Amino acid sequence: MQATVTEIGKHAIDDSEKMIILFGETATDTLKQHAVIQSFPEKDQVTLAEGDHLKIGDTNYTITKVGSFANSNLQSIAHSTLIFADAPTDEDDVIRNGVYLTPHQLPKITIGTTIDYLV
Amino acid sequence: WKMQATVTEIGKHAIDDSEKMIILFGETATDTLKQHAVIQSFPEKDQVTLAEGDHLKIGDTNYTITKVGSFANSNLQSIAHSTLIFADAPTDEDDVIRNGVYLTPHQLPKITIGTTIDYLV
Repeated sequence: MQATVTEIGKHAIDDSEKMIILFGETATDTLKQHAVIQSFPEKDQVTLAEGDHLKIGDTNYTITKVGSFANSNLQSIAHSTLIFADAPTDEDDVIRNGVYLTPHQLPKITIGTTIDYLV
Repeated sequence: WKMQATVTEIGKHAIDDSEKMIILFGETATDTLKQHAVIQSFPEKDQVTLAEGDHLKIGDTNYTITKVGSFANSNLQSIAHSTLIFADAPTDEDDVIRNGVYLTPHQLPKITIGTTIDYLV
């Protein structure tokens, strides 16, 4: 299933912050300034697991870890936290709806950018 | 039915009496989003369906719901996220906040760590 970026908050993408928050449109305005907004029609069909892949625009990433709330949050309301780094060694520090990716190069996103959830 | 939630955190930019509005969010929120919201542990969020006439008892203050955005219930059920709005709802529907829950009286509630939010449907 493929999702489409419709909005990008001014504080949503910063390379030094190897993290990008995804949200659906109905998320409060204040929050959307810190995230990339996606329209993900087939969202209820996705079940991410380590090994899967996310193609954001032109870069293909490999999911190395998934927080216990990543699948629930994404399937239900299209919300998630993309983390372009290695999962923490301490399980308690793992971001609940985190979807840890590799490579760590930050994606190139603009309005219209597509996110393919290749399970 | 009464479903109870409990406040576990309050972001430094979560409550401002000059903007009659309070963003609620569940436990899956990350730090960048926490600064803007009141974090709630809502064990039965999956069961919540609010409608006009229902109430929200926030701490020592009871509020009646005057309008619910078309996505408030799904945002609550999924991430316990919602925009509590202490002001009349706009007359123009296209202007209604999708995840908003409009409340009256328009006085902000007193919220601290431990405060409960009773959803009375």
